Amino acid sequence: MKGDKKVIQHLNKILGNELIAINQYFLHSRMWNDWGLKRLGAHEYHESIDEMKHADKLIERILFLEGLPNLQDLGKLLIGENTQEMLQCDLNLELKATKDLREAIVHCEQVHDYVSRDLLKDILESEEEHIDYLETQLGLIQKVGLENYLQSHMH
Amino acid sequence: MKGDKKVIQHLNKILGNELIAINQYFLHSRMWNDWGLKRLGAHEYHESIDEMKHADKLIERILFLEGLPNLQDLGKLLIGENTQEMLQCDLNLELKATKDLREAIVHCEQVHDYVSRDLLKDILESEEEHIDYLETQLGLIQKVGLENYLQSHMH
Amino acid sequence: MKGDKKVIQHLNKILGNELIAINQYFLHSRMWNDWGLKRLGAHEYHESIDEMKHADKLIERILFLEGLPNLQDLGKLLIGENTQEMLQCDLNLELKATKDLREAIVHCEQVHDYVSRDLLKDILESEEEHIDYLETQLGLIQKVGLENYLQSHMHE
Amino acid sequence: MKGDKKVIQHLNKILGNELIAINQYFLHSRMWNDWGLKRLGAHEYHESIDEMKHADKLIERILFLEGLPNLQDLGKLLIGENTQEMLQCDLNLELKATKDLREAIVHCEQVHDYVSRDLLKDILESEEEHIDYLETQLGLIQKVGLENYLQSHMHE
Amino acid sequence: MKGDKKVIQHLNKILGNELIAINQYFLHSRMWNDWGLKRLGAHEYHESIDEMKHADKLIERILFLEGLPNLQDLGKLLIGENTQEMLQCDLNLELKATKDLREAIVHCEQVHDYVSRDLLKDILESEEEHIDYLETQLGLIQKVGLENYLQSHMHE
Amino acid sequence: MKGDKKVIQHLNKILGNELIAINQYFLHSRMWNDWGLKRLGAHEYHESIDEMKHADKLIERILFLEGLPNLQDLGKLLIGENTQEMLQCDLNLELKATKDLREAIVHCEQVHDYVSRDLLKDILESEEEHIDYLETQLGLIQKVGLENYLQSHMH
Amino acid sequence: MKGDKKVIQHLNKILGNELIAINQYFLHSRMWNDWGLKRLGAHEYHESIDEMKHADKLIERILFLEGLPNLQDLGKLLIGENTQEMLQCDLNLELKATKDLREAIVHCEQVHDYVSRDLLKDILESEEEHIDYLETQLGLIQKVGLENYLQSHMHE
Ligand code: HEM
Ligand code: HEM
Ligand code: HEM
Ligand SMILES: COc1cc(O)ccc1CCCNc1cccc2c1C(=O)NC2=O
Ligand SMILES: COc1cc(O)ccc1CCCNc1cccc2c1C(=O)NC2=O
Ligand SMILES: COc1cc(O)ccc1CCCNc1cccc2c1C(=O)NC2=O
Ligand SMILES: COc1cc(O)ccc1CCCNc1cccc2c1C(=O)NC2=O
Ligand SMILES: COc1cc(O)ccc1CCCNc1cccc2c1C(=O)NC2=O
Ligand SMILES: COc1cc(O)ccc1CCCNc1cccc2c1C(=O)NC2=O
Ligand SMILES: COc1cc(O)ccc1CCCNc1cccc2c1C(=O)NC2=O
Ligand SMILES: [Fe+2]
Ligand SMILES: [Fe+2]
Repeated sequence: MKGDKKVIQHLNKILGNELIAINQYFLHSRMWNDWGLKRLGAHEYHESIDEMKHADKLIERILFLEGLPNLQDLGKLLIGENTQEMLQCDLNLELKATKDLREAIVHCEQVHDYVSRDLLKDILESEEEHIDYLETQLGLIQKVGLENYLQSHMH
Repeated sequence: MKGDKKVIQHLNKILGNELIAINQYFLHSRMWNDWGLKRLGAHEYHESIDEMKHADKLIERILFLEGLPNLQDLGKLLIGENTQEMLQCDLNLELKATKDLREAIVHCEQVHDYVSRDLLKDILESEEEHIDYLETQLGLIQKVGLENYLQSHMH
Repeated sequence: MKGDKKVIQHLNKILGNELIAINQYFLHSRMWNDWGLKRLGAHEYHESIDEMKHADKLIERILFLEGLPNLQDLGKLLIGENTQEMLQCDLNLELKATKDLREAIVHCEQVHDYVSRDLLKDILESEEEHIDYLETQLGLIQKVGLENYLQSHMHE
Repeated sequence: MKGDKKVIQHLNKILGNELIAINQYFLHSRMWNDWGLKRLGAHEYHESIDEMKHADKLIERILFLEGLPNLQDLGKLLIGENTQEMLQCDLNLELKATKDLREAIVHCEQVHDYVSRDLLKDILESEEEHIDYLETQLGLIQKVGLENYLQSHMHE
Repeated sequence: MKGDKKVIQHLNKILGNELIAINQYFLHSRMWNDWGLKRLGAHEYHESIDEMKHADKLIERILFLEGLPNLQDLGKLLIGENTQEMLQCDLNLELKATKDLREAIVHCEQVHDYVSRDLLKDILESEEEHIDYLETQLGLIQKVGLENYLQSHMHE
Repeated sequence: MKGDKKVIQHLNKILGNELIAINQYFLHSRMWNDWGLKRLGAHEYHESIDEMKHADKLIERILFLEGLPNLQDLGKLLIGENTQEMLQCDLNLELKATKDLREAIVHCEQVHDYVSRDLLKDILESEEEHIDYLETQLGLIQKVGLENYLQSHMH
Repeated sequence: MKGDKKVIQHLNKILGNELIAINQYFLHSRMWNDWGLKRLGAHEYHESIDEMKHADKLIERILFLEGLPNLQDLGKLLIGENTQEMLQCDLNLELKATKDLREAIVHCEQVHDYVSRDLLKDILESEEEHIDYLETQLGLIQKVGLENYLQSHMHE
């Protein structure tokens, strides 16, 4: 079914953001595991899987709309050097992603691509859940102190 | 995550309506139970619980958006003194609630808070199902007569 | 069964305290959840549910006694801005509640409404258990430190 | 254990009321069953059984206190001639019974027989629940009409 | 169905005997339990329950025959002051009861109320089984001695 | 929670009575078992356990009320030299215990410590049941004779 | 079986130590529970129970040996005012207890009461396990710090 060219460009932009996130979150996960912070590692792993599932849905939608899904271009990964930076890097990436999601929804609404809008809204709900997790972790580091926060994520 | 100030004000207005509904429905339920109309009492209790769940979701959303959920200001309860009046009081409250939900959704759309809009759309679906229930009960009173209607809600 | 007018007034005062506590505890619960302190959030949630069940019993008793349960007036919520203050706000509310419960029981006894007395005694038992909980949490914060206390309430 | 003479006298007065209630409710039950109002007949049978259980407990307490339980004297049954009157008869009996229970509890408290008071308070709670049932049934007769009310109690 | 007036009068006389027995056996039961003779107390409780079941059936039959079941008049209880006397009291009551049952059956047969006769015969069989139990217990007291007999009824 | 000083003194006096009863019942139990009267031994053992459970509740209440539970002072044990005396010693102890319970309940009521009253009433109900048991055993000894009574408590 | 008089005196001395320990550990348990240190409270409760079981075996042995078990004399409880002091009070008691156990075993061996020796040796094994627990707890406070040690004992 022939989709709106600009819808497909927006979907490819969102996909590009998900592809960055997949890799950034997977590397952060394996860094935490290597450091022995296995609870952070497992949770970041699951965040990476979630972004993989969103990427799948975006790829499927673009193909249905007779576009070419862009898996070739990979933007800049934001990799932290300690737990605090890694969480902040994830959050900065998520805030860019939700800005881009909002602009894409605006355009889907204007051209009546209501199914693409519904998909983007579901993804946005997932990303806002991830923002909530990240903001809460950074707040916990303040409330319990960094040593305790790391301790609580060892096992 | 920093929410739109007026979105938060709208969410607090909806929360205010839910808080009224919780108490109005809880009292109507216990009145109906006291009167021996336990099928009305039990159905109205479930309506109160549903409003409790909507309030919970609004409180959670407001806190995520870095606002203050107002659980202090309670508006006017519409308490009836007989079965038909209590149903009409619930209906009047629900029609006010859905008007407010539509205005809040408009503003959520205008500032691109699509997750808040989706939460409110879900609440609106629940309130319209309650409106359907209430209009149907009021119609049943007309069709089967008040005495039969009450008889059918004793057990 | 028409009850004593002042008994019903006492029951509505107790109910009014329970209504404040429902909302105060529910907001504190959701604040703690928002902050990542989910074990505190869950325990405070269950305190709010407990007060909802007390409010229900009071409403039922007032209706049986042919009075009007007051769900319209809501007194001042005591909302804290950090964990220690939130617990202390809950404790201050509970100490007001148990004083009111004692005065109500005295009056029930005087007018021989022994069933209302028994209901209030059961509610008083629950509120003293909550006071025990709150005083103990406040003591634990002093013994293990706030950072450790909060750490121990991160995961449910 | 040697109980207070006036406590035992109060306990025997409460027992006397329960013995009336047992017989009154059992006959009402079987009248309703004979008339085809089997839901009323079954509910009233369970009220009779409950009064039998209360009488058992009173008998047991009187004997522990070294009194003689009075099962010989039977006061006046209040038997109605139609469903409304039968429910009202039960209610009139319960209102007398709860008055007597309150006076007995007063005296138990004065002479420090706290266990007898506790037993009487538990009975008082059951009797107030019965009064609630009866008042509600009589209100329903007015709200749904006598014909509908009886229709709703034909089948169990 | 309109029953024979004198049949109903006989049925009310049998019902009166059962109402005595219910109360007599229930009190004896609770006396034995208070004294620590719990096997006697339990057996006598089950005798009381059986008389309650017979009274139910008589009440139901009287109402079917369009009579008024008499639950207001209660004859003289025979309460013993020790185990032997209590058993003898039950026996004296049962021998009066079976005499009355026979006279009632005679009249049912004369006026062709065969269903009432059948109900009374079933009750008569239960009462003769009770007489057998009682006579046997009294014989055992003589054969094993009072002290042994009571010893054998301490534990259930 | 700061308790009434005289309530706490009453609670410590009741606790004192329970501590005597724990030890008196436990010794009587083990004496009966040593004599081969194991049904008496077992029943008296369960009486001792019950008093232990009451003592626990009293200790917990005293600490909640910010008092010091007195586990140091132990009053006079009433130990019998035969079964009849042992039962009578238990009964003498229980009759003192229930008198003290009533005086403590009076004071709880006067100072509106309704929860302490409720605890004491529950303990009083248990002690009255123990009195019933003991009075009944002593009556059975007279009805069946000592040799049969003891025989019935061998196995 | 007529036991050695001095064995019985030693058994009564060990019993006296156990009676102190029962009460001291029970009170420490309930203090920790009140303070919200429930893992410590539960563990100390089980220590108190273990001492109850030892006391029972000693009482039973003394009676078999035809002695009088002394449950009247209760020595000085060592009650701490904070966690470190309570642990050290428990340890001081246990060290006195095991010294007395060794002296009692020596005497049992000398008079050939090998079964009493075996009983005391089993108790000594239990008390040495308690000493290991206590010394380890005090060492952990030094290694992880008091605040962390207490944190780790908040939740069962
Ligand atoms: C801020 C206002 C309130 C909120 C946010 C709230 C929230 C809730 C929630 C989330 C539940 C659990 C529902 C479920 O998933 O099963 C609940 C249950 C309940 N609520 Fe409320 N509630 C509020 C006020 C009240 C009031 C005023 C009453 C009664 C006067 C009440 C009575 C109850 C009862 C009886 C239950 C069922 C508890 C049980 O037995 O499990 N609630 N409430
Ligand atoms: C002193 C008077 C009475 C006493 C103490 C008494 C006591 C009791 C008790 C304790 C029960 C058992 C209830 C339970 O735990 O489930 C019972 C059952 C019953 N009683 Fe009575 N009752 C009395 C009078 C009567 C009378 C006058 C009748 C009939 C007219 C009656 C009919 C019954 C019946 C039908 C049952 C149910 C038996 C079953 O389990 O099927 N009772 N009674
Ligand atoms: C002579 C002194 C005591 C002796 C010989 C003794 C003996 C015993 C024994 C044998 C048990 C059962 C243990 C098992 O489960 O196998 C027990 C349980 C118990 N004891 Fe003691 N005890 C004594 C004093 C105390 C005291 C002073 C208290 C409280 C202050 C106490 C509180 C308890 C409790 C709470 C239980 C558990 C009961 C249950 O719920 O099963 N004991 N005791
Ligand atoms: C998937 O598109 C199709 C749909 C069709 O119906 C028929 C053919 C095609 C493939 C056309 C060549 N595609 C390339 C080539 C290089 C890199 C990329 C892609 C791409 O599609 N995404 C990349 O990253
Ligand atoms: C959710 O509040 C917070 C979030 C935070 O992250 C930090 C602090 C606060 C507390 C600030 C005082 N809040 C009050 C005070 C009084 C009444 C109400 C409230 C409210 O929020 N709703 C009411 O009904
Ligand atoms: C005796 O009735 C009245 C006397 C008056 O002077 C004025 C109005 C009424 C009936 C008003 C119906 N009941 C209401 C109404 C609103 C709120 C509540 C209730 C209630 O019962 N609990 C509430 O919170
Ligand atoms: C509880 O009776 C006892 C307890 C004892 O420990 C020793 C003896 C007795 C029986 C004394 C004669 N009792 C009668 C006699 C006739 C009617 C009644 C009663 C009665 O007790 N209630 C009645 O309705
Ligand atoms: C079976 O009664 C009825 C059947 C009907 O179909 C209609 C009406 C009646 C009630 C007439 C008044 N009955 C009383 C009154 C007082 C005492 C007794 C009774 C009684 O019946 N037995 C008593 O001990
Ligand atoms: C529960 O006591 C406390 C509560 C606190 O919050 C803080 C400290 C304490 C310990 C104070 C010393 N207590 C002793 C000393 C010796 C004997 C006894 C006791 C006792 O309490 N009962 C006895 O039998
Ligand atoms: C176990 O005693 C016996 C064994 C028998 O075979 C025969 C009689 C007796 C009782 C002799 C008086 N006993 C008392 C008296 C007071 C305190 C204590 C005791 C005691 O034994 N331990 C105490 O703490
Ligand atoms: Fe109808
Ligand atoms: Fe830590």
